[PDB]
Amino acid sequence: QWALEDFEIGRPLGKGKFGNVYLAREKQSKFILALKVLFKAQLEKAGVEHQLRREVEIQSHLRHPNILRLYGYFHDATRVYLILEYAPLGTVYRELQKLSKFDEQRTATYITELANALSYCHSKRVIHRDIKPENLLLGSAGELKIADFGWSVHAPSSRRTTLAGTLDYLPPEMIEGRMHDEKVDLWSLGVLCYEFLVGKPPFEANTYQETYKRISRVEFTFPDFVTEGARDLISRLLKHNPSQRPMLREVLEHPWITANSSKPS
Ligand SMILES: Nc1ncnc2c1ncn2[C@@H]1O[C@H](COP(=O)(O)OP(=O)(O)O)[C@@H](O)[C@H]1O
Ligand SMILES: CCc1ccc(OCC(=O)N2CCCCC2)cc1
Ligand SMILES: [Mg+2]
Ligand SMILES: [Mg+2]
Repeated sequence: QWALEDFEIGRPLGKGKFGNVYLAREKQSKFILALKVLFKAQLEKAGVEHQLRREVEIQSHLRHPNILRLYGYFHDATRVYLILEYAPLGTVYRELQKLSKFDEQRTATYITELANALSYCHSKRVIHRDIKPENLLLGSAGELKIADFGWSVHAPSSRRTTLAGTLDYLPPEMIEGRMHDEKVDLWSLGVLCYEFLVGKPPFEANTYQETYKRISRVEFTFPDFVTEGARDLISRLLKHNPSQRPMLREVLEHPWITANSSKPS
């Protein structure tokens, strides 16, 4: 069906481990979209074909305003191309680098949008497992969209692939290679809420080996400016024992989220 010849390619939108992502326009319709380019030698080398397949199958069948659409894919003997919805206001990561920290109202609205999207995923027993600022994109009204389903799965699960880069968003069960379920996305939602308010994630350290210790002990503290209601929410989410983390309905109905968020359930 689609091939490269059908698109005019434009400026680079970003880079990941594998993905080189470009703005593009479809020639006959003039439809503007994002083309995510993957090199086949590099997918074969890392042995992550099953991850690409999961990304395509899970993301193309989900439909939610706070989840990024995938429309299709094609392939050309050196490259695989994923046809994505274009997010014009860029990443939450870039926005945090611009502002240093978010205020309480911005933070609670993003958390509501995230918990809405995750509640929808979990209702299909899809776990994302890689929630972090560079995988959250922003639509034309500034609304948050989860993207990058390459690590996503059905629960319950173990981890059969090597963690590559940062431990900062992963919970204890996951870094210790244990078994895990839906509740890992709850833990990453705690880490995000802290990083939005403070400017850095709560277990950040200078080495892999020390980050690993801080996470497995849940060693975090709060700066004076973080309010009592923020603290309460974050402290309920960052629990070592996954079963004690709240359900997402409890997150969306937490008093501090209802006082501060400018969007609903
Ligand atoms: N649909 C898109 N619209 C705008 N920018 C995007 C989009 N998808 C990816 N990007 C940019 O490209 C980066 C890498 O995309 P990603 O899908 O997260 O690749 P990887 O799987 O390699 O992490 C993102 O962090 C963001 O900067
Ligand atoms: C090749 C470029 C391309 C573009 C679009 C597409 O589907 C578009 C589509 O379903 N909607 C439906 C929701 C609103 C508009 C987008 C498939 C391929
Ligand atoms: Mg990514
Ligand atoms: Mg990926």
